Amino acid sequence: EEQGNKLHWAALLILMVIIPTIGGNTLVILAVSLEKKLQYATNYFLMSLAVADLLVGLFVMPIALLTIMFEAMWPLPLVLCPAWLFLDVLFSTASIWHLCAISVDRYIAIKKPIQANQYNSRATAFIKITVVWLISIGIAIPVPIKGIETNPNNITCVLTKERFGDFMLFGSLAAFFTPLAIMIVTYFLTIHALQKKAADLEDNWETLNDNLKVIEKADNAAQVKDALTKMRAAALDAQKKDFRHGFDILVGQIDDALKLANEGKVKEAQAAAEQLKTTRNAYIQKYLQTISNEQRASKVLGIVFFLFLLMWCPFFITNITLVLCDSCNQTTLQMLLEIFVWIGYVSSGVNPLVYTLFNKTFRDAFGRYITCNYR
Ligand SMILES: CN1C[C@H](C(=O)N[C@]2(C)O[C@@]3(O)[C@@H]4CCCN4C(=O)[C@H](Cc4ccccc4)N3C2=O)C=C2c3cccc4[nH]cc(c34)C[C@H]21
Ligand SMILES: CC(C)CCC[C@@H](C)[C@H]1CC[C@H]2[C@@H]3CC=C4C[C@@H](O)CC[C@]4(C)[C@H]3CC[C@]12C
Ligand SMILES: CCCCCCCC/C=C\CCCCCCCC(=O)O
Ligand SMILES: *C(=O)CCCCCCCCCCCCCCC
Repeated sequence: EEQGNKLHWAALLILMVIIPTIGGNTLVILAVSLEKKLQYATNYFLMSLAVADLLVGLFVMPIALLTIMFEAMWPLPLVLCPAWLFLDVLFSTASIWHLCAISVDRYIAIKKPIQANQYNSRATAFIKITVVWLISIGIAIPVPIKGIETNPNNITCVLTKERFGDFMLFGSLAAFFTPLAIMIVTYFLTIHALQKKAADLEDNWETLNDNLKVIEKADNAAQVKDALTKMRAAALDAQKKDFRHGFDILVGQIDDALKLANEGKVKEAQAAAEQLKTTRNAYIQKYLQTISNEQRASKVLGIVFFLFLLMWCPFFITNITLVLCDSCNQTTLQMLLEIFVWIGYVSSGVNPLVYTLFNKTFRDAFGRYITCNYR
């Protein structure tokens, strides 16, 4: 039997996988480099991810077409065979752990809204980036250390089940199933943190509005004195420079209205509280817009990161199946793995572009670069 010719697959993968990978990732790299409105610590996570995915498109994917266009034999020098396999595992592991790091960072941005400093966040982002790259080297390093065996002076550039079986098993657990478990946990932690944030907002909004109704109905000075002291210790619950002054206005306004209540002026205190209703609306509507934006961004990150992990699932499941199952047809599972490697390349390839397309400023940058603007 003869398989035939598979050049049509090679041409299809250049147009629909390699070109979009190199194209989409350079656009993300250009946006973070040229647009000053995007030069923030959180986007350096995206740039590193885009660099890793761009390096797959230029150095891993074109070398991966050779097995499709030619035979099983390696045409390039012997030294470049473990080097290509190493870069393949390195850059593909980096793209999975970057999303894991972006997810944990985004959860921290919700759980810890304050304590954010521009200079300190840059250092913190670079530290987390470095850790992700060191994690990726550690998972990819067993390939060149173990090496690939050759009488013939030519080798077949593929990891065998006899030599790399355990690497394929524990490498998959470390590169995919460990960041997947972390991302599942952070998903439910983010769902809990966003509900708690909303529940505390209503808790303070109700306490503010209910004590204000006591003042508008008050007849004596004692009714105002007690209802205003409750708002004094509850004003710091919604706030904690912008938050330090945010509470300071209302805390000062309550103290000024309590001064009138101490004096005995009931009408003057009631007037100060009704003029305070326009001040509480300005902070409630602002904090209500912040939670809606956090929830919208988390829903976007969720679907995009889930579709990424879903496209890597066929490769890592079949991988473990070929290793653990001995009764399974090895020929059919190898044929499926060849397709699943390419579905994974698509997944990492278009991953940063798809995500950044939901940010209007990033989407506006891409629209300028496709017509070669660069401002
Ligand atoms: C996409 N990339 C592909 C790359 C790879 O398989 N490259 C070869 C060259 O292609 C195969 O898939 C081919 C396709 C046809 C049959 N093949 C095999 O049988 C064996 C896999 C295998 C070996 C032993 C036992 C079971 C399966 N292949 C190979 O060695 C390694 C990866 C990887 C392995 C382990 C951890 C990882 N993290 C990230 C990654 C990764 C990135 C990830
Ligand atoms: C046949 C294969 C090997 C070559 C494929 C050519 C690739 C590298 C080409 C084809 C179209 C190209 C893109 C066309 C448009 C732009 C907009 C420009 O502002 C920045 C670069 C960018 C994003 C290009 C980068 C390189 C690109 C992806
Ligand atoms: C998707 C059906 C193609 C499978 C036909 C079998 C031929 C095997 C030869 C090369 C495998 C490359 C095909 C992988 C393309 C899928 C990637 C994608 O989703 O864009
Ligand atoms: C600036 O105005 C943007 C650049 C415009 C696009 C240039 C087109 C380059 C063509 C190269 C594609 C080669 C691969 C073909 C597919 C098989």
